[PDB]
Amino acid sequence: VKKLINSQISLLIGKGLHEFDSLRDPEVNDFRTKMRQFCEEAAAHRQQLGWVEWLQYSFPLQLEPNRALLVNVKFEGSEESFTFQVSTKDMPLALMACALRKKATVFRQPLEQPEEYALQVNGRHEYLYGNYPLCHFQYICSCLHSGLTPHLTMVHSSSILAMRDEQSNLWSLEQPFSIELIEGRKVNAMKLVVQAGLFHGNEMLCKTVSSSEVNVCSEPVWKQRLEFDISVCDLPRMARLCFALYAVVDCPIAWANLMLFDYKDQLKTGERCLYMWPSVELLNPAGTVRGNPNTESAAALVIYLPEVAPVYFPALEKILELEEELREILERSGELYEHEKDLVWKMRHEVQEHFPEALARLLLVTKWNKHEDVAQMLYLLCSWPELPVLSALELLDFSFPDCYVGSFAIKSLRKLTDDELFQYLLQLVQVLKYESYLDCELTKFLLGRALANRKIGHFLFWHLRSEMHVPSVALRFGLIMEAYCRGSTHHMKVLMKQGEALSKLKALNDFVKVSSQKTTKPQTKEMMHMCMRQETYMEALSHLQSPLDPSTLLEEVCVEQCTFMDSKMKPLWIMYSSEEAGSAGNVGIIFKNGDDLRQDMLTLQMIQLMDVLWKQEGLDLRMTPYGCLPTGDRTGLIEVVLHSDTIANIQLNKSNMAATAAFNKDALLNWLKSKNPGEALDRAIEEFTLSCAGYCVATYVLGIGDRHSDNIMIRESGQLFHIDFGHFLGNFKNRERVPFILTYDFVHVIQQGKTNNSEKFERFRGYCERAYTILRRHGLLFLHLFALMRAAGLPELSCSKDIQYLKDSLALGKTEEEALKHFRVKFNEALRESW
Ligand SMILES: Cc1ccccc1-n1c(Cn2nc(-c3cc(O)cc(F)c3)c3c(N)ncnc32)nc2cccc(C)c2c1=O
Repeated sequence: VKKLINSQISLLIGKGLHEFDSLRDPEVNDFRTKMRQFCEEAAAHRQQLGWVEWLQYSFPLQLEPNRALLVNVKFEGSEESFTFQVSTKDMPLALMACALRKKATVFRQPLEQPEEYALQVNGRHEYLYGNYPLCHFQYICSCLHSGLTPHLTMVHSSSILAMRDEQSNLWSLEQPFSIELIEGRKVNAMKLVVQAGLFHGNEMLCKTVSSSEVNVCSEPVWKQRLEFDISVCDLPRMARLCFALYAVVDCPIAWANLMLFDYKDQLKTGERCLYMWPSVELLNPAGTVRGNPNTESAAALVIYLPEVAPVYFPALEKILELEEELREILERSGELYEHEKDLVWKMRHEVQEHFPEALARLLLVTKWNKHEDVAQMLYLLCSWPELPVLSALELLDFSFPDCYVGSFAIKSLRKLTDDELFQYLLQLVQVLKYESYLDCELTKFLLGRALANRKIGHFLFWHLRSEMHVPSVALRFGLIMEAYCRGSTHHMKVLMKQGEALSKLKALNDFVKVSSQKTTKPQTKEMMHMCMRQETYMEALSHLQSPLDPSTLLEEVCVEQCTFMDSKMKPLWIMYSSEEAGSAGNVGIIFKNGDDLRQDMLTLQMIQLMDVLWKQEGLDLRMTPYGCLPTGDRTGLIEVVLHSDTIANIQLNKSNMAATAAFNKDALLNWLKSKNPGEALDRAIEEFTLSCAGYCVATYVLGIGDRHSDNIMIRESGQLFHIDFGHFLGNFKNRERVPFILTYDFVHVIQQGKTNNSEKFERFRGYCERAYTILRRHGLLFLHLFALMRAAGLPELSCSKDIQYLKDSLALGKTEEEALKHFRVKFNEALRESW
């Protein structure tokens, strides 16, 4: 069985486990056994969970960030159902009580405590339970706003337990730090030079030192000493030595980093061969500290670390052993002059005692190239009060490379709710890329959270799996996924089923791409359907959890409704239906291969976050933050928003249609009227107005560009939403400041088809202003999350200029009054542009 599980982990993660063995690497070996133990202990805990706790693990609640309500309720093993009038303020227990009383009357009564049950949403992996009014559950809210009757199933605790059960598994060294540069074996045109620097995060620990110049041969020889302007004793624990090999008459060729201490805190010595990474400001301190795995091809640098005595970084116990104030004035950009730094440092105890949230500022002023100073910082850090989540998120930035700081940040982040963790998971995964060692507090934190919440576990898996084609992270991410699989054998098989479906979709899309070059769309479509109706495809593509949202069940693939877009990357449109789910089982996924989906997903997650922040302040802008999930090399899934069309399509203004128009400016309003006749129209126009305000503000703040009428859609409900986000932060395809945008046809709908309607139009302006002012108040959250996202290496999120864009859009250097005046100037400028 162990062999079997080993082969399925290998297949699931995209890497053979024998490849870990072949490295014969103690660090890999230690990571694997330790994390295996950790994860297996998590599994043992899970299998003995109480039944309600099991539900919290496998089906965590979906909550929103008096009134009449009809609900249909049936019991697990029956077609017989009951429709009940309850209240939106009623709790699940009261509803379950009604169900059990009816069951007792219809089926003659003994009878049975509602406390023995939970309510499943029919045909979904989603459950309603807990002391929450029905209107606090997203599902109930969904139905209320869309009009539908909630359909729920009474599921007994013994049924839940069966699910659980079926799913079981030294200061002494004063001399200058020096190295010997020996030789290389590379390819260029000039002479060669090696630049080397010592870094602690972004900060240089002393000036960089450079090689002598040597002719551009294939196997250069230097045999030279590089001495650095720092004492061996002052090397901080997380010191990085960074190399750049380049040609000079400058032509960059390669780079390589390593830690000066190994994973066991031993100071490194003596000889190393550094397999370099090809060069895409020469030195790359944020780059990985592990060598390039393509040793057959990679340029290589051979160096010598001198045996300076075995020496280890001192233990914490040893480390610990070792007037009326402008303080407050400067202490709220955050960049300071040298004298200001001295004051903060001098006043470090006062920072700790009275301004614990200014830790980052203090950290940025400590001299990391002086061991006494670091000791003095660590001493205060070991007694530092826990910080808020927001503050901890900042402390994960590559600017804070020290391991004790890293560990402090994680400690402060443990109070993250699962909902918050889910909101920030993308960024936390990216931060793994900054880690210096395999076994680290971030990795253990994420694994523990993932093992305790199957939804976290699902998205953690896919975030790691989607990057296995990236050599720099393949090893780390492969190891994390293996350990995770050790912690849930059952979830591994659920994930394999998703991977099988994705393998078939890739093969299907490759066929579609070939066929559509040779024949008409109707013909390729019929060929697609014949391919899908093969038993191997019908089986692989049916009965899985959606990778986009594991609570959505993709049951029967609906072949006749599947198609493809006959342009660009030819993405597939795949429809599903589910008898048990009814209408809500009719769902679609888009499979696209050829584009990197990371930027689309990041934009959508930021829009989701805006929607949550707005809703927390009682503002619902009726947004459509649909799912988007990278799954592989320029491959992933996008959630289909049904009953929606593009503005472009509507504006075609085809004849013989319900929307056909005397003036093109009436096409959209006509379309809305056709979908929302009579009294329904007023609601739809309001839905349009709200969502238009949300998207106007979202795209302005994020600097979203390349917006045509084919990348804005509208739902039949009236909700406008943007799709397919290729460009943001003013980087348009170079760097411009994107203005606020008001489109005339949209203003026309908001004004209910009237030329002048200041009453409706100024309401819309008020929504935009409210939305903008709310985001400003959380400005730091967006700044911190985008800073962490720099780890992803998106070309439109690369540097400080990109993050400056958000500082300017949110006008965070301004007062709230000043920011609004400025926003109004932009809104007004945007208004006159409107024809
Ligand atoms: C549904 C529709 C109406 C008008 C014009 C285009 C489309 N449409 C669209 C428009 N579109 N694009 C997206 C979309 C969004 C993304 O962020 C990324 C992406 F690649 C696609 C989308 C979505 N999520 N939900 C609903 N419609 C969406 N996408 C398709 C993708 C694959 C295959 C097909 C046949 C389509 C497709 O027909």
